Amino acid sequence: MNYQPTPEDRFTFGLWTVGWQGRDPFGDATRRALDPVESVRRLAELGAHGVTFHDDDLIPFGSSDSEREEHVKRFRQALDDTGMKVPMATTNLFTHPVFKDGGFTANDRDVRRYALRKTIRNIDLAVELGAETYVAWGGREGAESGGAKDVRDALDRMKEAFDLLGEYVTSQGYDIRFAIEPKPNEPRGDILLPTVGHALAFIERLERPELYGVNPEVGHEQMAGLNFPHGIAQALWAGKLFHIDLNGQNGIKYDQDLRFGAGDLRAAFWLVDLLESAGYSGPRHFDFKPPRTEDFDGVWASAAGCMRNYLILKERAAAFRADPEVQEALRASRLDELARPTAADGLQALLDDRSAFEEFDVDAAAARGMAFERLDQLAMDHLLGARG
Amino acid sequence: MNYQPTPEDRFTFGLWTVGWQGRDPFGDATRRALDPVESVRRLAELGAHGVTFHDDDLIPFGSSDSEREEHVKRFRQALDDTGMKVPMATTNLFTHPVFKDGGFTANDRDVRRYALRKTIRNIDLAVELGAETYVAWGGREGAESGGAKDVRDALDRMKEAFDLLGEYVTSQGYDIRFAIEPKPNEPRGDILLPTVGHALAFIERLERPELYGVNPEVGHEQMAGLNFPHGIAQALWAGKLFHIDLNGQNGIKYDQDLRFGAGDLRAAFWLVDLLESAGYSGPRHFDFKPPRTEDFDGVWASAAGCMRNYLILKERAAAFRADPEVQEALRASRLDELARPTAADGLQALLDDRSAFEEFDVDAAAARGMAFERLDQLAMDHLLGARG
Amino acid sequence: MNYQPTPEDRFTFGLWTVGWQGRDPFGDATRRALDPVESVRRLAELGAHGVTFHDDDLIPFGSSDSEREEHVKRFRQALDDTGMKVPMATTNLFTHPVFKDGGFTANDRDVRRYALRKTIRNIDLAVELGAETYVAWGGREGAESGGAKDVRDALDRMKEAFDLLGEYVTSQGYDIRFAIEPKPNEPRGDILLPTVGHALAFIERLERPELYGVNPEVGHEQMAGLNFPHGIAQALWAGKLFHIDLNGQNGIKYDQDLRFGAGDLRAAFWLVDLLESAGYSGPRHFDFKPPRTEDFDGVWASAAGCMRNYLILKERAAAFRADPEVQEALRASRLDELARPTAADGLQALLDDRSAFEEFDVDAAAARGMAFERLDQLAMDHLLGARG
Amino acid sequence: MNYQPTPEDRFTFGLWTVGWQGRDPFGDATRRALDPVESVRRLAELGAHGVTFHDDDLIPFGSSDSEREEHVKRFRQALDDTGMKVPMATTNLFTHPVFKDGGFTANDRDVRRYALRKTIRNIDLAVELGAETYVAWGGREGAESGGAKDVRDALDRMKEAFDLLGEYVTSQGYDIRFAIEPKPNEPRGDILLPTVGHALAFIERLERPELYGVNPEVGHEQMAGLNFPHGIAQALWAGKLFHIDLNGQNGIKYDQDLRFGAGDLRAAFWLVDLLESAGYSGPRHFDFKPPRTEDFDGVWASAAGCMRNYLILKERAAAFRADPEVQEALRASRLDELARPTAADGLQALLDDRSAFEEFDVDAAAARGMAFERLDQLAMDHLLGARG
Ligand SMILES: OC[C@@H](O)[C@H](O)[C@@H](O)CO
Ligand SMILES: OC[C@@H](O)[C@H](O)[C@@H](O)CO
Ligand SMILES: OC[C@@H](O)[C@H](O)[C@@H](O)CO
Ligand SMILES: OC[C@@H](O)[C@H](O)[C@@H](O)CO
Ligand SMILES: [Mg+2]
Ligand SMILES: [Mg+2]
Ligand SMILES: [Mg+2]
Ligand SMILES: [Mg+2]
Ligand SMILES: [Mg+2]
Ligand SMILES: [Mg+2]
Ligand SMILES: [Mg+2]
Ligand SMILES: [Mg+2]
Repeated sequence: MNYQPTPEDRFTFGLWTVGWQGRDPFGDATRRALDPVESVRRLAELGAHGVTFHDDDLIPFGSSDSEREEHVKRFRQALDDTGMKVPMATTNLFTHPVFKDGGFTANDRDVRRYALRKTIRNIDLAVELGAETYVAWGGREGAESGGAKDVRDALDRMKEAFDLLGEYVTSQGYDIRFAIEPKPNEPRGDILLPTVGHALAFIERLERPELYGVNPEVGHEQMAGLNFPHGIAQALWAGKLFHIDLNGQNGIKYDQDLRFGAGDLRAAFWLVDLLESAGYSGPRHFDFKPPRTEDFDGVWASAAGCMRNYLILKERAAAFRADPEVQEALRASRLDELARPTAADGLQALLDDRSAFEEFDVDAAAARGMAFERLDQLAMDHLLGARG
Repeated sequence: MNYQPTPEDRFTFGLWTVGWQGRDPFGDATRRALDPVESVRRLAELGAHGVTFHDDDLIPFGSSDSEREEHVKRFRQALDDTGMKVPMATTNLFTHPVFKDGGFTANDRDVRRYALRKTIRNIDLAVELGAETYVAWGGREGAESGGAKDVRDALDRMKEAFDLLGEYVTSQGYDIRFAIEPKPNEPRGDILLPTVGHALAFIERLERPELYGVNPEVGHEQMAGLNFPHGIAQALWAGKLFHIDLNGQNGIKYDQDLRFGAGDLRAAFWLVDLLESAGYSGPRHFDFKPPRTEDFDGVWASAAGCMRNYLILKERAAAFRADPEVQEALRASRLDELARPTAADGLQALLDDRSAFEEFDVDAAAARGMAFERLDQLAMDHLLGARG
Repeated sequence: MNYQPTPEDRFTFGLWTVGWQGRDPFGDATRRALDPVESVRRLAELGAHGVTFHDDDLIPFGSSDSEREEHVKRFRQALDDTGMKVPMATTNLFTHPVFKDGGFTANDRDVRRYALRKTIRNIDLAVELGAETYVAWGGREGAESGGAKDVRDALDRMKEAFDLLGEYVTSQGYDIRFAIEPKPNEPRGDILLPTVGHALAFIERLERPELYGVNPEVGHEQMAGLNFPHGIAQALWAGKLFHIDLNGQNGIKYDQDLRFGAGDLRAAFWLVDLLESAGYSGPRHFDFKPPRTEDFDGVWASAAGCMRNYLILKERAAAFRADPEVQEALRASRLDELARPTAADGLQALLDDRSAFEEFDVDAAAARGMAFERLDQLAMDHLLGARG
Repeated sequence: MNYQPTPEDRFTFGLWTVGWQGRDPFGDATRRALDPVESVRRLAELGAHGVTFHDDDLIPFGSSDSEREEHVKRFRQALDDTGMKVPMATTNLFTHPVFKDGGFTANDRDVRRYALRKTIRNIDLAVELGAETYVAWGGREGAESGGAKDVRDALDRMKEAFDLLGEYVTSQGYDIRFAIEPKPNEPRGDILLPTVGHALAFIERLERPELYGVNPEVGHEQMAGLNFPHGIAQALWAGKLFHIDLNGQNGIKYDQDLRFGAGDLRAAFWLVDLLESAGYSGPRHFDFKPPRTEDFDGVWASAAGCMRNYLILKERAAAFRADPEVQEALRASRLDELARPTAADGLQALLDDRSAFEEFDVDAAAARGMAFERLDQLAMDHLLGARG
């Protein structure tokens, strides 16, 4: 009937999301800045579980150690007052002009050293605040032109950076894991580690791969026209889905950061189905921007709608999977056979099995329908709640 | 002045490329079939090093063991007559209706067993013909709808298939490596292992990863709007570029398979620069389709142009890298600094280095220009041969 | 509760849709051909209003005048037996190799003359069968390369063709209008008149513009990443929406021709809302392809689902527009003000109105929220039937 | 050999291009603001013909009539000192928060009235400064969500606005024409009049269509994956190319505004070929952004490169068209036949011509090759200056 979030639903929001002032490449801010304390409060009242932050969202850049301390304690007090948690944190290595060519892979060596020190400083803070995941979105790592960046050297520098962060964390005894967030472009012409697959592959080259996973974002993979639930299944299959950023995107264009549920709705349905089915237990984090058309009432409406749409899709996906008619259609489409080993009998028995080749009736096989269209219309009926 | 290929340039072509009859989703064949023997001949005269094949290009489907033998010997004779080599081969697991839901990840278990046997049969043949690389393009592995395919189960099946192929090859003592060819879509709505990064990550989960690399294709990565030279640098960095398919593509749309050099020309320039710089020593294979507007004279013209454009770009990229003014611009943009370790002095010295944070002049750093636009115009002048 | 189509709903299907055999650029047919008579029958039983055809779907190419006549009479008999209508027809100017460079804008003048005669022949037939709309999809009008086609000369040839067709129709006294179907690419690299807007503009240059409108297709505009309901509003605004092709498409890639409702579901919702609101009274034609994974049972399931999804969306859009809370949100977002003239008082009164500039409070204006996010979540709740 | 621009080449630049400070959606300004007077100067020294402006680039928003006057006279003095012209001007209706939902089609009626008054004020100024073209880019006219904007009502409002501007200009006796600049998205989710074709069609509905043309932009049409030279040929064919914005774009993604020549290089070649061939005589205006990686030396380098690349492409396109071998290839591909009327003999003679149908040899026609691949490689050789 209705769909109210509880903190048990693990919904979390970045300070920068509801706090986005509405500045875009062609326009000035349309909303005033939000005090972090005020956001914690408002989010708590909406049913959220926690918030996340960039170092610079919380502690304004160039802050004295003194001012730093005051900012953290007011924040901490808001968290104690509301019961809100801080499950993830990250570093802003993209806004300040010093990062115009990147942080960890900037051509200037002194900038790469500064980016590491800025990062290390905020990992200590995140650990204090209790975060369990440290996200890294290398927004400025990339190029607008081919000669500007040797990508093998840049990958060496990127691995060097993450390996040093891993050494730091292990030597401190910290219980925190890293999650690399890929994005194919924007604000660089091309960004390094453009998709979930590139980040997964990169991780396997690190000195301690087990400390690193991915933080995929709905809109990022869709900016490359990729199927996000598929990319998430691959990350789940690799054991690397450490966090996830949820939002909406209408296709291949600039990253819109629409509220979750907006953009590609069927994709959202299949994503919720997979997360709930796979038992994903991390935060459901919304990395989104209330449109600049909105005032603050529209900001909290947008934030509420993220949660609402997740909870509606979860109910429709559970209804779909629990429907006996759907379970029969799944067997009719042979999903059960997909889950069985192709050749548990082993290579030699396969080579020896004439039914697998010499005597296989390929024409009868080809004639069998997969029945996928009836299955997909049942999924559609369930999503629309039209199961007459 | 001019640009004639020699077999030393390692240019190779699939039988299916120049042999494409011009059938597309809206139209009938516009050219008659080509005899493989005739293609070997014509390609040899154009300066090509070798050819490649799908099992079904060479031996028509459903061929008796008898007919099989005759097809192979005529082919072999053409190769002896011309000096042409066969460096790579692959399996057609996409054309026959039995593969409509996939080969290795078809939901029907008996189809997956047949796909493995069909593959194993052609690996023996490729080894006989001397191929060093066996390519696998899983064109039908994927879905048009979310419920049709559990992607974790499909990845299990895909790993199972490649692991069995690796066991086969090792138990036979064969000297051949596999190269997985990613593609994001077409002819399935979404294909599994959609990009070079997804294939790289997948490989690391196989039982013997060292037997497997990638075969990226220019147009495939551009169908996801990705930067192909970047994806190739990542594959080179991982030690996994085992083969490469060259062609041209105009952006995000159906896969056009234009001749190499057509489509995104600057991308082609940066790709040739990287392959020649990195010392890539594999075949330069053209996987392309002469447009259906063409007769056979236009087919060989198209094939010649692939080679011609590679050789022109190689000369311009070598001229660019050898130009002292470009080498100065590279230092001005700090490419040399990119190649130096960020922190060879180690974590503790970095943490102890006040010049990396406490005393770093971020405002002076931010003010330094990267000089990338002057570097890129030198690259452009060289490509256009306008170095006045 | 449930959603059965009646012939009053004006649902129509091309013979080529349910009759698609499953041939794609990488694969053989997976279904046997369908007899047109059988399709008419099956569609009638599903609740369809009528069917459409290319000349070549009905009368196989190169048919004697004799065979032609027999094909038409069996068809006609099926229509009499079922009550099915034929509201639209079109010409196949894309499949035969003679059309490889186009029909009306082929470089060869004799091919352009043949394309006109082939077209004229089928207009007489369509008129006999009672069609009210003749569609023209110039699938082969275009180029893969810049020098192959002078586009100003091609536009001259295209206008020449349509002007001659208009002269023909007027001199025969026929009551039929033409509808130009744009598509941005596929099967040519770029097709002429790539979007609804280009076709609208072209029409205004014809000798009798009033005889011509557009036949936009859902998937075609989405292949250019465009908003289809917006393009349809522009066509409605121009008085030119003469027919519409419905299907589903997942973003910018090859044209998938998914059943209607699949692909971008929210877009489908906003399209149905606009058609029903604007009083569009033409056929709701499905130009789609049952996936090649399917057997014939899946074909009719796919066809039924097209109708079902339209009828479900129509109910949700009517519920949305009839909801008093939505009507209040529309006024809160000032949709009512959008419909009022900006300056009914005229230019001089506007120039004289100090409240429009000298004394306009721009800061108070900027501060007003548009309230669009709350409106969009009401639309979402209605679509999902979650109006608790 | 080398390629120096002269003011006779009609190269022009917006104040906002070289003056872009480097603010993007994720980052702060990296360059200090430029004084307009300084830009005029620097551009003059580079060989530019003139500059253009938004009202707000020249006169800071909220300026007293007094300050206004001083800004204009310093500007005017710079123009007198350098000989620079001001051929085009436009209005900023996108930056100030008051325009967050649009200018001419904002839902708030008072905002639409203010947008017209702001525009009228700057047309008087542009006319004083001698501009011949007034550009209108409706950057904020559009929506992020379907219910936010009734597009038929918005088109009514947009027509109302342009009709009032036309009445104003005619009643003042001003010699100035308007040029509508389409863009498919960014910064709105979808923008109204998304492509050259939609703007062309819209214009035909205005009260005095002859006062309005288009200002297409390279990167804008490529953001929809469209062929820009094709769109320009259609605009030329309609007599509506009144101005053009040149830059570079790498495919379908955020609008990059790269210098001209960057992005799709072959497209740039075919565009220059068409403009020079068609005798386009308007300004060659660069609407581009020097990358934020650059300091001011890189800004002027980027600006110089725009001009340089145009002049190099113009030389290669003229060489291509003047090459007797290319003129023979054009006849071999039947470009000459494309330019001949299909049926100058008229409808009745066509219907009576048995050679056009009854006796047309379709099989011999189909067999003729179009020879486009050889033609395209000649175009490629010329572009690369490899005409051995
Ligand atoms: O595209 C922007 C990215 O989504 C960031 O918001 C990261 O999630 C956090 O730095
Ligand atoms: O898109 C098609 C693929 O490129 C294939 O040609 C593989 O390279 C070989 O099966
Ligand atoms: O993309 C193919 C087109 O949609 C055609 O089906 C036309 O509608 C009819 O020729
Ligand atoms: O995408 C931004 C547009 O190109 C503008 O620069 C217009 O040309 C001028 O307002
Ligand atoms: Mg984002
Ligand atoms: Mg994110
Ligand atoms: Mg391909
Ligand atoms: Mg290939
Ligand atoms: Mg289609
Ligand atoms: Mg259609
Ligand atoms: Mg732009
Ligand atoms: Mg512009």
